[PDB]
Amino acid sequence: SGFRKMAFPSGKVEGCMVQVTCGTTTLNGLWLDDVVYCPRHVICTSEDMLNPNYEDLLIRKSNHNFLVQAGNVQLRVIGHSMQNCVLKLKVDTANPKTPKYKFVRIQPGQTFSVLACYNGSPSGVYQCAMRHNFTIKGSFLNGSCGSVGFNIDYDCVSFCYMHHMELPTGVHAGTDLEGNFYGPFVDRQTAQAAGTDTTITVNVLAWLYAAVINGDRWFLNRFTTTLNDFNLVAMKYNYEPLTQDHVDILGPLSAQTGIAVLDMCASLKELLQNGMNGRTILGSALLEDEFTPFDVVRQCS
Amino acid sequence: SGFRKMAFPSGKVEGCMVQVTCGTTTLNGLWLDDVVYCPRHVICTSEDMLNPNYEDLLIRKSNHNFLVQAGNVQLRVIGHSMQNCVLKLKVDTANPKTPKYKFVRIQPGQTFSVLACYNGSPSGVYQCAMRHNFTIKGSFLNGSCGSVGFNIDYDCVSFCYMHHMELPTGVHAGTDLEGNFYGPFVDRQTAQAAGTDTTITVNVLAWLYAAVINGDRWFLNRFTTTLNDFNLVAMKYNYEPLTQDHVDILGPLSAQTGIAVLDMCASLKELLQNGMNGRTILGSALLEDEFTPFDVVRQCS
Ligand SMILES: *C(=N)c1nn(-c2ccc(C(F)(F)F)cc2)c(=O)n(CCc2ccccn2)c1=O
Ligand SMILES: *C(=N)c1nn(-c2ccc(C(F)(F)F)cc2)c(=O)n(CCc2ccccn2)c1=O
Repeated sequence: SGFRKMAFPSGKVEGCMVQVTCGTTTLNGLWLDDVVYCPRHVICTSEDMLNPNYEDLLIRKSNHNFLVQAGNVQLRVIGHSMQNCVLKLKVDTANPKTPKYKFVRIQPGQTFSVLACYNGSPSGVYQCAMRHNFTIKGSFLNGSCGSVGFNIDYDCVSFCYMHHMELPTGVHAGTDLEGNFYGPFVDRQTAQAAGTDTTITVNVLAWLYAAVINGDRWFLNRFTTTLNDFNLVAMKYNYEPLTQDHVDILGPLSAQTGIAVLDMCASLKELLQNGMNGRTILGSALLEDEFTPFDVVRQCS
Repeated sequence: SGFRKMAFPSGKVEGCMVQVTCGTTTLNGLWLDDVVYCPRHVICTSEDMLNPNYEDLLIRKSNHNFLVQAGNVQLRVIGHSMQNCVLKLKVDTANPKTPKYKFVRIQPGQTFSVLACYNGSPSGVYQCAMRHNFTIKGSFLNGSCGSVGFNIDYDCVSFCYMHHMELPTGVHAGTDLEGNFYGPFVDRQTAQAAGTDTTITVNVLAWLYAAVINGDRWFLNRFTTTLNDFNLVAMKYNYEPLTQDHVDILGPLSAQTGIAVLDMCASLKELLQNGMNGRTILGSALLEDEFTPFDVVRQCS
């Protein structure tokens, strides 16, 4: 068959997406059991966004100030709390549709699905990847804050991402479900320096592996290369350096294709040095680093 | 914010995805109300796949031969029927989770979401587009037949696509929910000629429009061009010819950007003639034709 960027199915998460409004500000929350998780900066007014004192602002806000609507269902707040950058608004009504869920902090390179919501209603779903500058590139208009990113292995939903802010650079930053930001970012309207963005080399190999499986074998060179010397090429082109754990996770892909991992590193060396000269892999003229090895096997088998 | 290929949320469709097995063959069905829709060729054995006589095979098969499982729920068949290339297996249990749905036949160029299922369980969701050879490029492994494509405007699910077969060419063909194939294809294991695949010019303009909105304005040339003479460029490069209906549907995008439609056709003329010379729009070194004008506005506003 074929290879496309595929999101996990979204239903288990849609019935967790509520509407959260404090004062004049409206953003999405995540209602799991009897707690509704949402970004802190819901309690900010425009004036406080340079550097708000969140503690002080929360002191002022009231449980009745916190307004939770699950669609046309109307939830009522019985507690409030600040875990790092998130608020936990305890409620009376527990969710009948709470899935088996875990809170997980993802590592750079990992991919997840994003359910983009506005005003508590889901609008669309798309696959993102966490990057080595701990930023994500996604679609987030005004009001999309609170939208969550998640993986579904087996029956379990593993929430890893709550969106908070767009950066002046156009990329997006956010936190895990315990409220800590990925990367150095803070929930202030400050200029914040994202760092250099290094391509997930193990992902690009896995994509190329998914190409040989799906009928694209032009890049396959008769050559080979060494891990140390591939990485010299890698650092030149700002590619994350390959390790043996990387080689090992590609093992299952190595076997089915019967193309050794170092052989593919050599095909990737020429593609970096000689570019593409006008051909395409899997329908792209760019090297693609947002498919993990896991993403490929799940799609290609 | 940003621009990504976004699928519609999938929950309303997941709870319609059942398991359908006839004889030794297992594929997915779509259970709406008291009818479970699935591809005909479920009733084929390997020997009959050159050119099966479907009528005759259905005569032989029995209601009890038709086995429907909604996850661990067990549905029981009380009728059977052949509408073109689909079977309608009436059942006793109506779906408690049937959404407000319509059956629609899409026109070439239109985009929809695909819920990829195996054995009745959804695995992933991704955006496809119907193309002018009436084929789709997607991810469809063995057992994915019966997976459906759909749009969700408002609260209504508009099913347009049931997958049936992969072609020897690697692309995918299927039917509407009334069973008629898009394009000239038949449910036979024959070599079948897909035709020439023309790029949806109105989609590529809409994508470029979505780029100016999202901070990519390098392609914007100070030039202009004529509809007749742009189309001369279009036919050279095998691009679907632009009409005034096309220009009109881009009106809302023309206004917000303040870039006339013919100006963008001129930027597209140079990109076709001079290529990209190594730059990228929206993260791609290819011209993208699987965003309708509707897809762009829904994402960019
Ligand atoms: C997402 N829902 C959203 N988030 N912010 C926002 C608020 C505060 C911070 C802080 F700096 F404190 F971290 C970061 C990001 C928004 O400002 N907006 C814009 C709301 C809006 C309303 C009307 C017109 C324009 N914009 C958000 O949507
Ligand atoms: C999808 N579920 C699927 N469909 N076909 C298939 C069957 C019949 C036709 C016809 F020509 F009649 F139109 C087209 C397509 C499949 O053949 N398979 C393969 C099943 C399989 C099982 C074990 C090992 C390999 N393949 C499908 O999966």
